[PDB]
Amino acid sequence: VECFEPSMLKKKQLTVLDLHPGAGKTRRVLPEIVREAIKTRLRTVILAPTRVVAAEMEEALRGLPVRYMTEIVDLMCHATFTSRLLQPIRVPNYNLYIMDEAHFTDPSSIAARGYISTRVEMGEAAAIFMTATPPGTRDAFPDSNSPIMDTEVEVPERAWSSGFDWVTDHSGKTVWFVPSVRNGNEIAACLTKAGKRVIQLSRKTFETEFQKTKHQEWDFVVTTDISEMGANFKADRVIDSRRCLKPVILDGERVILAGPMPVTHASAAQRRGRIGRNPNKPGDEYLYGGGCAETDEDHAHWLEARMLLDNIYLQDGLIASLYRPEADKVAAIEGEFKLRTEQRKTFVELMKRGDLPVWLAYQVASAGITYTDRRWCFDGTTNNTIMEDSVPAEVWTRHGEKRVLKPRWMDARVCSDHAALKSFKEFAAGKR
Ligand SMILES: [K+]
Ligand SMILES: [K+]
Repeated sequence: VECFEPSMLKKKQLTVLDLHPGAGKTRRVLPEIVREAIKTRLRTVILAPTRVVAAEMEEALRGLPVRYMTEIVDLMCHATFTSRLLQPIRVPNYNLYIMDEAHFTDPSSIAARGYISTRVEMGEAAAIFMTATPPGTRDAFPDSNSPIMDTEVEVPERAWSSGFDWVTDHSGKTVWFVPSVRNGNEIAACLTKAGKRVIQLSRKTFETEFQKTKHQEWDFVVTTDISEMGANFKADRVIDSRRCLKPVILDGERVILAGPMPVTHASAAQRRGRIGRNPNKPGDEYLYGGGCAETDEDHAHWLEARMLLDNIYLQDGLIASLYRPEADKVAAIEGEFKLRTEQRKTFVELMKRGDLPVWLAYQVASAGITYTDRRWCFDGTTNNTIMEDSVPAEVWTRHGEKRVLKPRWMDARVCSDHAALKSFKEFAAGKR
């Protein structure tokens, strides 16, 4: 459905509001849902994908009794909701759950959808999932406010000299999606040397660098998938490699960052969605480098979502299932990741304070290791040695001895970039 009506708020209803990019999902639909929830005294939670998007929502709901957190309407990020479900905090049994960008495949988002849909199925609440690409659908070219010219081309993924003149010959403004900051740096450097003005966006530099797009005379924005949500540009072109790095669990033993491999239809729709937004500016184009793949069962996030869900309580003995259209994404035995009370607290602390990936936290917690015991960071097999500048990374441990970083369980997400590695060295040293 692409239109909200009051009947959608009755218990037992789960509605997916297909709102194409630029439809006014935040500014138009949401306040109408919220005012009807407030009017009828439904205890409601609104779930935003990011803190950036949550701020936009606060603005669109100015004046309404809404309590933002990290009143009878609460607003929080998908991750905050799921984390609160895992903590001792007593989370209200909301009558209504509103999830924005409900296609988001972060483990906490997947788990939240499973918890919510289960509560609806149990007859305890209603839910509204808002997204341009409903889970279970595979249309990379949804509707837009203005027609988009879609052209498949050879998109460069490394610095280039010759060819790809269509890239530089463009006099408009382009948003370019790349799989990593590294890949972006090379592409930006190449573009800067060709005389173009480039601003690079990434999770850690967004808040500060996004501002520059609003006033500077930029030609290109080289960004990672963080611009898939909560980022509006005044652009007429999107270049999309249609690739990303995905964490994959190899032989239930380690997590690698595989790829770059094809993105999903929903990611491709969101990227394309950055353009075709302005009726008064037709002619926007989306230039893409390959096909999409629905086969993302190798993505670790699905299993990670199950690990989280198995540790969220609903009713004595009951284990929440994943949202039905996503349930087949994971091969797992129900409740197999349910941890007893103490190991569960360790798991939670490892993800929250420790900031470890869900899969890694689970391995450490299930082995009976306590939060602050970091010996496991140094006693793995030789092939788990972590490198810094292609040489073994080393850390001064809490007792002053310099040890080689060699964790018992290897998860590539802890050393994928300099910031991640720096953070994991701090963890190994007991500084967190
Ligand atoms: K809780
Ligand atoms: K479910």
